[PDB]
Amino acid sequence: VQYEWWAGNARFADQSGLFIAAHVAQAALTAFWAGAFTLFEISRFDPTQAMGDQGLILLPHLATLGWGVGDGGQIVDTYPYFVIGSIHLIASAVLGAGALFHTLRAPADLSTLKGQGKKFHFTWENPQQLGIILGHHLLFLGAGALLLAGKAMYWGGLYDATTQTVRLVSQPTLDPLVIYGYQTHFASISSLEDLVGGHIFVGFLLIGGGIWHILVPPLGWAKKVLLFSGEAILSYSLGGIALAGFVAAYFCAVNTLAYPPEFYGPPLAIKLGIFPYFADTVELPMHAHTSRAWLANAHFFLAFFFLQGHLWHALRALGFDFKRVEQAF
Amino acid sequence: YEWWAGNARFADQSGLFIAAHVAQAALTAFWAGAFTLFEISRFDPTQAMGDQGLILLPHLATLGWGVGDGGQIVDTYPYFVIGSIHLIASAVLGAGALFHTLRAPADLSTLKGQGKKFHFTWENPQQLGIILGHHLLFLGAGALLLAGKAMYWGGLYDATTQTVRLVSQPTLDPLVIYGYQTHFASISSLEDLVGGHIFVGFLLIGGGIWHILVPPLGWAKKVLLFSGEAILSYSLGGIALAGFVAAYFCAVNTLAYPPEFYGPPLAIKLGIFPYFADTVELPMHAHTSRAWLANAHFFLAFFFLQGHLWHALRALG
Ligand code: CLA
Ligand code: CLA
Ligand SMILES: CC1=C(/C=C/C(C)=C/C=C/C(C)=C/C=C/C=C(C)/C=C/C=C(C)/C=C/C2=C(C)CCCC2(C)C)C(C)(C)CCC1
Ligand SMILES: CC1=C(/C=C/C(C)=C/C=C/C(C)=C/C=C/C=C(C)/C=C/C=C(C)/C=C/C2=C(C)CCCC2(C)C)C(C)(C)CCC1
Ligand SMILES: CC1=C(/C=C/C(C)=C/C=C/C(C)=C/C=C/C=C(C)/C=C/C=C(C)/C=C/C2=C(C)CCCC2(C)C)C(C)(C)CCC1
Repeated sequence: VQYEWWAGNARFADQSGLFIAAHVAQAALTAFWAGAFTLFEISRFDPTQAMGDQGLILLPHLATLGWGVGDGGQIVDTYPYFVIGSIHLIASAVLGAGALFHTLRAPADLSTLKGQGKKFHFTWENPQQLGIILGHHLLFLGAGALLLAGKAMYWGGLYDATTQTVRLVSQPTLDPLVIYGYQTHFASISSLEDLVGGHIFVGFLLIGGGIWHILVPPLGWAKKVLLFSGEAILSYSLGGIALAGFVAAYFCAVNTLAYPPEFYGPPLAIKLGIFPYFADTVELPMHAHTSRAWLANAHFFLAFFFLQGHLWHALRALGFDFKRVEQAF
Repeated sequence: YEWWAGNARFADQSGLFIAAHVAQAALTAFWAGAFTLFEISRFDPTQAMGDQGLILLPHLATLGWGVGDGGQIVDTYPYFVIGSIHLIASAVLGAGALFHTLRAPADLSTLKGQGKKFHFTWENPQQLGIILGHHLLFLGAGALLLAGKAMYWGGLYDATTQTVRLVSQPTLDPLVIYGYQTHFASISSLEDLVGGHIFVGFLLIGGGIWHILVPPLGWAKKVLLFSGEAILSYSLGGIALAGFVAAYFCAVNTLAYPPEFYGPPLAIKLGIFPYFADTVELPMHAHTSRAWLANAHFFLAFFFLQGHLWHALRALG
C-alpha cells in the first residue's frame, strides 16, 4: 500500500529503526519543553505576588514536590528549580542524541543486524518479545514510582498543604484494605501521608507486573480477546492515556491537597455549557485563569480528543475503513 | 572542486593540511597581537573600558597585568609587550606556513628521514589518537600555565573587593567541582575559579596521557565515521556548543571578569531572533563590549552549528 505525504508516518509500522527514532525524538521534544520552558518562564515569576494569579504553568509542579518552599508557603529561591531544569536540559540533549542517531545512522530493519540488534527486532504478531518490552517499560515506570517513594524519605519529604510544612513522611500503611475503600474517598482523604503510602503499593504493583510480563508471555486467551496490530495496540494505549488524562483533569479540579491551593489556585467548579469545563470560584478580569483551570480544562480536552483518536484507530484496526457509503441507495 | 570548494583539494593530500593550519594559527595570533596594538592607541583612561568598545585589553585586565586598585589603569606597557610577543609569534608561524607550502612536499610519503612518522591518513586510528593526545597535552600545559600565572607568577583581579589579589587556598575537593554544573553561569567566587582550573588542568593532562599512552580500542570505529569531514563535523559541533555556552557565559557572568571593564550586565531578548541588549544607553548608539562579544559569539556559534550540520549531512548518506 501507499500513503500520501500529508499522512505518511504509517511507514513506521514495518520499519523498526524509524519506529524507535521518532518516538525517542518525541520524548526529546517533551524533555526540551520541560527544560527550556522552565528556564524561559522564570522571568514571569515574582515571589511578592501569588503563584495562582500570574499564570505560572511549569513551576507549580516543581513547588508541588517541596524543593524551594518552607513555612507559610513562600518561595525564597530558584536554585532547586535551576538544577532540575538543567538536568532536564542535559537529559533532552542525550535523548535527542540517541534519537537523531537512530534517525540518521542506525538501520531501519533491526532484524538485518549482526550483534545485539537482530535479537531486538520487533513485529506485530508475537506475544513474547512485545511482552518483554511491556515488562521492561513496567520496570521503568515502577522505578519512577520508587523515585516518588524515595522523595518522601531522602530530601526531607513531600510538601504538605494542610500543615504548611515540608515534612518527612515515615509512616507507611501496612494494610491494603484501606486501598480498597479509597474509591469513594478520591481526592478527599485530607491527609498527605496516605498518598505516599498508596504510592508504595502501586509501585510494588508495577514491579510485580513487570516481573510477570518478563517471566511469562500471554498464555493464550490474549490471542483471542485482544489484537496485536499496530492500530489496535495504538487504540489500547490511547484509551489508557485518555483515562489517565481524564483522571488527571479530575485531580486538577477537585483535590487541592497534592496540588497546593495557595500555589496552583482555588478549588474549581464543574460546569457545562456547550462543552463541559471547570471554572474558578474567584474569576480574573484580564481574560486570565489560574493554573488549576488551565491544566484541568486542557487535559480534559486533550483526553477527549485522544479518546476520539482511540476510536479512530479502533475503527481502522477492525476493518471499518469506509462502510457508511451504503446508507443511500 | 573548481574555485568554490578549493580548500577540499588538499584534504586527501595531507601534506599541505599542516601549512593551512599553521597559516590559520598565524592569522589568529596576528589578529590578537595587532588588535591589542590597535586598541592601545584608541584607549581612554578616564572613560570606562566597556563604553568605548574594548575587548582584548579587558581580557588582559582579568589576568591583572596593566591594572591596579580601584578599576583604573596603571600603564599600557604589559599589554604592549604581550601583543608584541604575539606578533612575533605570528611572524614565525607565518614563516613556518610559507615553509610548509614551499619546501615541504605535497605528500609526506616521499620523506625518508626522521619525519616519516608525521604522515597521517583517514584510515588508521592510532595516528590521530597520538595527535589528539599531544594537543590535549598542550591544552593541559596551557591550564598549568594559568596555574603558574595564578600562583607563582602573579595575581588576579577580583570583582568583589576591586583589587589585584594573589589568590591562595584554592579548591581542593572534587565534590563542589562536580556541583558547579548546577551554578556555572555564576561562579560567585574567584578562588573556586582558580581551584577548578587547577582541577581541570589535572583532568585534561590525565586525559592527554591516557590518549597518547593508550591506542584506540576499536569500539568507536564501528560507530563513529573515520573520515576527514566526519572528524571536522565532530570538532565543529564541539566548538559550536562551546561557543554557545561561552556566549551565555558572557551574557550573565559579571564576576568571572569584573564588569567595569565591560559595562552593565547583559539582558536576554527572545523574539523572532535571540539577541542580548543592555540597560543603559550610549550617545553613539553603540553597544557595550560585552554586548558585542556575547551577541557575536552567539551568532557565530549558531552558524557553526549549521556548518557542522551541513558537514555531517555531507559525511553521511
Ligand atoms: C499517540 C498518538 C497517535 C499516533 C501515533 C497516531 C498515528 C497515526 N495516525 Mg492518528 N490520531 C491521533 C493520535 C495518534 N495518531 C488522535 C488523538 C487523533 C484524533 C485527533 C488522530 C486522528 C487521526 C486521523 C483522522 C487519521 C490519523 C492517521 C494516522 C496514521 C498516519 C500517520 C499520521 O499520523 O498522519 C500524519 C498527519 C498529520 C501530521 C496531519 C497533517 C497536518 C495537520 C493539518 C496539522 C495538525 C492539525 C492540528 C489542528 C494542528 C494544531 C495542533 C493543536 C494541538 C494546537 C498514523 C499511524 C491517518 C490514518 O489512518 O492513516 C492514513 C488518518 O486519516 N490519525
Ligand atoms: C573551521 C570550520 C570550517 C572548516 C574547516 C570548513 C571546511 C570546508 N568547508 Mg565549510 N562551513 C563552515 C565551517 C568550516 N568549513 C561553516 C560554519 C559553514 C556554514 C556557513 C560552512 C559551509 C560550507 C558549505 C556550504 C560548503 C563548505 C565546504 C567546505 C570544504 C571546502 C571549502 C572551500 O574551499 O570552499 C568553501 C568556499 C569558499 C572558501 C569561498 C566562499 C567563502 C566566502 C568568500 C566567505 C565569506 C564570509 C565572510 C568573509 C565572513 C563574514 C564574517 C564577519 C565576521 C566578517 C572544506 C573542507 C564546501 C564543501 O563541502 O565542498 C563541496 C561547501 O560547499 N562549507
Ligand atoms: C491508593 C492510593 C493511590 C493509588 C492508586 C492506585 C493503586 C490505583 C490503581 C488503579 C487500578 C489498579 C486500576 C485498574 C483499572 C482497570 C481497568 C481500567 C481495566 C480495564 C480493562 C480492559 C478495558 C480490558 C477488558 C477486556 C478484557 C479483559 C477481555 C475482553 C475484552 C476487554 C478488552 C473489554 C494514589 C496514588 C492515588 C494515592 C492515594 C491512595
Ligand atoms: C599558505 C597560504 C596563504 C596564507 C598565508 C598567510 C595569510 C600568511 C600570514 C602571515 C602573517 C600573518 C604574517 C605576519 C607578519 C607580521 C609582521 C612581521 C609584523 C611585524 C610586527 C611585529 C612582529 C612587531 C611589533 C611591533 C613592536 C614590537 C614595536 C612597535 C612596532 C610594532 C607594533 C611593529 C594564503 C591564504 C595567502 C594563500 C594560500 C597559501
Ligand atoms: C563549572 C565550572 C567549571 C567546570 C567545568 C568543567 C569541569 C566542565 C566539564 C564538562 C564536561 C566534562 C563536559 C562533557 C561534555 C561531553 C559532551 C558534550 C559529549 C556529548 C556527546 C554526544 C552528545 C554524542 C553522543 C555519542 C557518543 C558519546 C558515542 C557515539 C554515538 C554518539 C555520537 C551519539 C570550572 C572548573 C571551569 C570553573 C567553575 C565553573
